[PDB]
Amino acid sequence: IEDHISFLEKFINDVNTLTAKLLKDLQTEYGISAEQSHVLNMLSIEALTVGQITEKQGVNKAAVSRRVKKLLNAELVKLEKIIKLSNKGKKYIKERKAIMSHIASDMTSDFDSKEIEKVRQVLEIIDYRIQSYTSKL
Amino acid sequence: VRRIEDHISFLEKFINDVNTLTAKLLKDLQTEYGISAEQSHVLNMLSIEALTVGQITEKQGVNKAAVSRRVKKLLNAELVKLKIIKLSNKGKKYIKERKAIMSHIASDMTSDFDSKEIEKVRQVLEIIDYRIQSYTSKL
Ligand SMILES: O=C(O)c1ccccc1O
Ligand SMILES: O=C(O)c1ccccc1O
Ligand SMILES: O=C(O)c1ccccc1O
Ligand SMILES: O=C(O)c1ccccc1O
Ligand SMILES: O=C(O)c1ccccc1O
Ligand SMILES: O=C(O)c1ccccc1O
Ligand SMILES: O=C(O)c1ccccc1O
Ligand SMILES: O=C(O)c1ccccc1O
Ligand SMILES: C[As](C)(=O)[O-]
Repeated sequence: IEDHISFLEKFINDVNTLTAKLLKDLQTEYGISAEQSHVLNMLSIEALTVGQITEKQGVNKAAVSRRVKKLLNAELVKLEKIIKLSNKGKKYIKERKAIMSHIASDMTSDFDSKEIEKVRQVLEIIDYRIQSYTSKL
Repeated sequence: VRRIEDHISFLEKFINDVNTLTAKLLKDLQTEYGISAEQSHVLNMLSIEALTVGQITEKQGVNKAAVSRRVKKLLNAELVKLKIIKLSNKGKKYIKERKAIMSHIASDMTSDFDSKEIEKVRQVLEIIDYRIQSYTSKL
């Protein structure tokens, strides 16, 4: 019970740690931090307002506005307030994906996609539930 | 041809949501112990196995200025007993409470799944974690 949660946390830190490493060059080449990168990542799924990003990240709305403002000054993001990636933000995400995809696909090339979709399903239901507790108090 | 990007995205959205929920569930407790979430993360590490500033900076990742300064503020708050580094009564107490809360919720969100379903999820995550390590050690 406790070891599962403990495992998930080591798993989360290891994923984040490898990602930070795999993406550091790219981020510096663009002059952005990991948090701005992470917002760029959220926006590649779809355009969002500062409010939705706040909800997703869980932080203070102004810490998000701060990242977004830096992103606009860097022109990696454009307005209408609906935020969406700009052409520069799009190039960034394509390189981020190219990188992340390369490693992931090599790392999972032997996975049985029939077995895996059952795992994805359990994780989608868990994510659903996570977002709901979050939704409330 | 390349839907892997969608799986990675999901995994990232999932990790993101777990962090968001964890921070919210643990904010009041971290406050009662007069510590922040970043300090909480670090204490979560030492409950695993006692360590030093070398190991910590690596696993942590990019930390080259105020990561050693967060170690300091732990001693002052009496959460790290020392070479080695262990949790103090205060430090172990916090982590115990932290585990309680996390487990209660991890149990509720999971009790209806079948053990077979969960064990297979654990197996996939474990091997991804094994390969991440068997990776984040080469270069
Ligand atoms: O059982 C687990 O360790 C586990 C870990 C992460 C996500 C779902 C899970 O069942
Ligand atoms: O870094 C770890 O080994 C770790 C382990 C469990 C929970 C959080 C963590 O950062
Ligand atoms: O840029 C990201 O989306 C990111 C995610 C996890 C860890 C480090 C990072 O830069
Ligand atoms: O840590 C934050 O305040 C933050 C804010 C926006 C996006 C990613 C983040 O980590
Ligand atoms: O069936 C798979 O592809 C699989 C992959 C990793 C771990 C356990 C598994 O069954
Ligand atoms: O997308 C998946 O099927 C998946 C499965 C296990 C772990 C992370 C994942 O994204
Ligand atoms: O939508 C999110 O909250 C999200 C978070 C992390 C990575 C990709 C994402 O779409
Ligand atoms: O406080 C923690 O140990 C923690 C861990 C993961 C995500 C957010 C957090 O606050
Ligand atoms: C941590 As930043 C450079 O996105 O304000």
